[PDB]
Amino acid sequence: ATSTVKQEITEGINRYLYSIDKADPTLGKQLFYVSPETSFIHPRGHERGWSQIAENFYGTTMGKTFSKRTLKLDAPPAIHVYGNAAVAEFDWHFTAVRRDNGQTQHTTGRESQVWAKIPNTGWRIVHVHYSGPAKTGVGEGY
Amino acid sequence: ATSTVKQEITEGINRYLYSIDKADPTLGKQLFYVSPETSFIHPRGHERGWSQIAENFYGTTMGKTFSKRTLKLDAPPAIHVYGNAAVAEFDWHFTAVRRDNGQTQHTTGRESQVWAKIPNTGWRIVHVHYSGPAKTGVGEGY
Repeated sequence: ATSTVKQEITEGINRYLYSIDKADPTLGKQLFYVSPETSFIHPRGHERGWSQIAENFYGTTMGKTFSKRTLKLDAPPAIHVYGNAAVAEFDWHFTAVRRDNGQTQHTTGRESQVWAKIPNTGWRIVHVHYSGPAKTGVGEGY
Repeated sequence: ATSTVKQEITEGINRYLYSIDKADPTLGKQLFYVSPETSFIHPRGHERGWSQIAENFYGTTMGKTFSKRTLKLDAPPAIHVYGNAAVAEFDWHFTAVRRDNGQTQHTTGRESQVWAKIPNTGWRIVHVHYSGPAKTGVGEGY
């Protein structure tokens, strides 16, 4: 059932994307594990627990900062299943219109998500870490 | 046994640190899962499989680039156990002397590691993602 797990996480990631585009935590709630242990590391900080993710990531970082958002994957995700946990990794790109100045901002990067099979709920995101694209200049990225 | 798992991962992370200081993949091999699925996302690229981690991360990024390295944690790690997988997150700092110009370079950032209990081997690292410190300026870190 590793392929059913993967089919599930793949399509779950597509739903995660829609949750971002809509900056909708009530939709993100259906994908993340609703708990204080669920965490989200990102370039602007570190969300500790679902509440922080809902409030400061979906609400502030995505929803107050931008009026339109489109988050897409560059290729389908790599998903490595280890029993009742799985690691998903992908490359993404992001186009958003800012509320502050109306300008379209475009970013890219890498993301990892840890999914765990939460009993009688199903597979949910227990952790995300996202960062920008690789930088290979002399002295950078250490 | 969640606390024994945590005691094990905590001390395993201390060993990971020593492996970095020594840029020693034969030591990192005892901590990472020796497989093509094991992956390492970092600011300079993406290692896919233990071989890439051994060669390009331990060998090149750590061992050819620097002549001395000290990687330390800012606080003990947060470890969230989900059955036979666990997510560890920590803040770190890094002091290295470069081979190219002899100068001491100092960096910091956040790291997440996914540990999985690998049958008859024990707990090993199945994935790492590390990034730099949070940036909260206007327009940055998206």
